[PDB]
Amino acid sequence: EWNDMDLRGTYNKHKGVLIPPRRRQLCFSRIVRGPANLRSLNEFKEEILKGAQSEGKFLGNYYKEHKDKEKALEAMKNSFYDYEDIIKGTDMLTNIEFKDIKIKLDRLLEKETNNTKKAEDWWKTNKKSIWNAMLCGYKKSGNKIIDPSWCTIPTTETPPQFLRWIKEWGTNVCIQKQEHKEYVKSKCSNVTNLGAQASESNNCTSEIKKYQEWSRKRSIRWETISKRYKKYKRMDILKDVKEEDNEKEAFKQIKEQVKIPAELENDYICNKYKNIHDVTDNFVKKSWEISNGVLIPPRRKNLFLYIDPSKICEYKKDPKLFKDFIYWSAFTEVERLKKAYGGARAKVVHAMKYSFTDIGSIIKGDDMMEKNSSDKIGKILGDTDGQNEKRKKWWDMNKYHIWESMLCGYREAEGDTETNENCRFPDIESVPQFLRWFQEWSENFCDRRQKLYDKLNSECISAECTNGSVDNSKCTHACVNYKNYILTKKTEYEIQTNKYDNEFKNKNSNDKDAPDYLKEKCNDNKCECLNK
Repeated sequence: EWNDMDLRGTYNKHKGVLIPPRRRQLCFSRIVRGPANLRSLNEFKEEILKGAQSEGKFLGNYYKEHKDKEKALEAMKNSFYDYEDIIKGTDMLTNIEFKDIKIKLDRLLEKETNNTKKAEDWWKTNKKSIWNAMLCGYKKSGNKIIDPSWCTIPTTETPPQFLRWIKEWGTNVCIQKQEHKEYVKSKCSNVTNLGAQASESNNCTSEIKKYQEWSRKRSIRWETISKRYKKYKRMDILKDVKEEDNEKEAFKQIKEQVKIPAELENDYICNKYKNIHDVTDNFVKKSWEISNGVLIPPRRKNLFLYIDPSKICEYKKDPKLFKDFIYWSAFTEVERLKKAYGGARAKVVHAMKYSFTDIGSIIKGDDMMEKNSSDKIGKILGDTDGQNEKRKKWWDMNKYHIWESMLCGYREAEGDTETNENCRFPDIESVPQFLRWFQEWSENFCDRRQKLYDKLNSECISAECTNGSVDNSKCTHACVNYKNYILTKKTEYEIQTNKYDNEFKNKNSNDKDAPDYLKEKCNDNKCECLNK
């Protein structure tokens, strides 16, 4: 069982270090001490080799318990990586006098004040010695890396000091968390299939509650583990005076798979942007021109997608680079989309939200306004009209990565601005595909609608007109905006009339009526300007 309280009491130094659940049971063959006064130099070298020899015998039988290859390799690397840190470190650990007494005996026996450094060579006199001993035996006893007429793994280079402990700590938490995720997926996997009642779900609900309490205990001490970790990175000691998930909430909270039966009754993430290091046309303030009666989408007319036919063969030869190139295409947006819009928070945030939904629509493979892009996509993948779950989830993870990338850039721009915008993605962007059609149509109505009444004050209604022809023209040329808005309303009526022709009323005409669809779609009085 988890001996956290017992470990804290026995350790007595108040550092929240908890061993994994598997690191409490071992073959009870080690004795506190063997011979009392039988002391000889080379013999106790063999004794620590015997310890290494003992380290060759627990994991030999323990390997058969976890027959999984990935789990076996993880456990074996952890076993042969943890123990060498204490012996190789030659520093203070959670041990009373075991290394201290032997080092005392070493400096007392060999020579005075001139053998400690050579004692370090003792480790390199025996760290490689243990590896060569196992090479003599056959490979049947222990599976290794498959080689021609040979089965061994390459020697692992010793990590630098202060880096080994975090690697041992890091691999420990990952294995435990993946084991418990495997347990939570194994238990209560299917609930909606004849399990809507609370009878059979009780055990898995209790398991989820226990796991949540686990995460609550694990969240608190990690910062304390980070607390001593931050204070132990002292550099330049000689001084005058001593001195995939989104955030941590994913770790504390449970995975969304339990959300179905859950119905009510320091900056390393941004550094990847550095790792992805290594065009403007002014299409937002342009003058709208009528051409063939079809409005040109400003968001889609200047799509940043240029496919080079010279590297089509590399799409079949080395796709793996091109995938990163696809990520580099996202990098184009993080060097193009952010700078183009402006500085106003709300308009810019809705701007790139609409840009991302438009590019996702373009890469949904359902709209066929472009021929070359559709043909190239069919050649590369041969997708279907709308049956692309993998492509949809791919766009979803690109959207999540681009949103996480935008957060660091906007946050880094200012130093004291308040984060009014939500760090995570609101559910409003998760609306269905005809809902995002409705969003695109609705976003162009009440903005300039509200702007229209603002222009009334700026007009010259106070000044009067008399004597036939007007005396001023600057206050009368602005009246063409009403006719332009009427033309926009007419083209929106034409497009919506065309919208009915898409389905043709074969089946599933509409989820609900449009008069209530427009008003109930908004949340907490958000449709005030929409057809008011």
